[PDB]
Amino acid sequence: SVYDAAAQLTADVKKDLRDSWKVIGSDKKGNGVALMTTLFADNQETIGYFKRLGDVSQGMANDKLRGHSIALMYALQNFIDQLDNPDDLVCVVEKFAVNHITRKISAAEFGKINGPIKKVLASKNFGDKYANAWAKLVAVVQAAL
Amino acid sequence: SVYDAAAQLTADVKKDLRDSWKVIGSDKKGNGVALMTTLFADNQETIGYFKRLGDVSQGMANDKLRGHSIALMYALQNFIDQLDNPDDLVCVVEKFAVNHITRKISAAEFGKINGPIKKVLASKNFGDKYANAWAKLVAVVQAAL
Ligand code: HEM
Ligand code: HEM
Repeated sequence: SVYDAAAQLTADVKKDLRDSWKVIGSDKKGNGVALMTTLFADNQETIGYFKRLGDVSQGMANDKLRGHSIALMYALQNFIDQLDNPDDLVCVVEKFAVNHITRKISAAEFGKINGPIKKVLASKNFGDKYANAWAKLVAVVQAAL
Repeated sequence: SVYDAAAQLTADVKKDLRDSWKVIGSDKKGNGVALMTTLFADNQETIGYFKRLGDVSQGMANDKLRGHSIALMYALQNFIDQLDNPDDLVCVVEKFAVNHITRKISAAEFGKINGPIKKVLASKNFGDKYANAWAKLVAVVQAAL
């Protein structure tokens, strides 16, 4: 199932992913927090999964939120680095899904991160073309949930 | 405390961590697996914590082990990248510790990784100087467990 989803990651998709990541991944703390705060602003219900982070309204200033946001970006860094070898991408994605499955995060719920990604990309001037590429990567993870 | 341990990362310690990581971090899949296989060989008692990975002796051929090993290297990548800002290093370390605390991994248990790191470092021509530098980094995580 995950292998099949990985099949949608074509040469053009992987190229747009790497190109956009070169910019987005250059400021992990800044963009990581931007992603999380956008998620919470657009889909307030998702906050229920993050009680441990405390007062998420503090954004960057919240050490726990900042710490989680940075770690999140290194997962994406991992995914991007494994794009040229489906076997490694798959094992890394499945490894990654384990904890989210335990937290009872469904594929539909996980898909809520697409809006935030689209907006973060746009803030850096990466249009719909890139947004669609990232939706495909997220789709690989969704297949593992 | 983790704050006091983080202050032990002096200028030269940070430099030796970077110089050595530049090499070790070049092959995350290869060195990550070697790191885990060495841990399981020198400390068989830790294998119990990794029941989910299945047959750990298969090494590289074990998809779950390969996935975990890669993820492990990106956590180290994360730590290395945060060396410039103590505040960020701390929040990333505490975030990382959460899951290990949940699995009941004590500071003494975590410290067993020092052996494997020293051996991998040595296999790449990095001696005691570097192994001790990494022990310092590991000690930051230990202070958070
Ligand atoms: C591309 C998007 C995402 C990435 C790359 C990502 C990455 C991560 C990473 C690396 C961790 C830390 C390791 C772990 O405990 O598994 C984590 C933890 C977590 N993730 Fe995800 N995640 C994403 C989206 C989501 C979404 C959409 C939700 C919620 C609806 C979610 C909920 C959680 C929770 C609850 C934790 C634990 C937070 C804490 O208490 O520190 N994740 N995620
Ligand atoms: C250089 C030291 C280490 C690093 C950087 C590291 C890194 C990681 C990472 C990134 C994960 C995946 C995210 C998560 O679930 O928290 C993890 C999982 C885990 N770690 Fe650590 N770890 C280290 C040492 C250890 C040691 C020494 C033990 C136990 C003796 C341990 C036990 C575990 C276990 C049981 C898991 C879950 C494995 C699975 O079910 O896939 N870790 N670790």
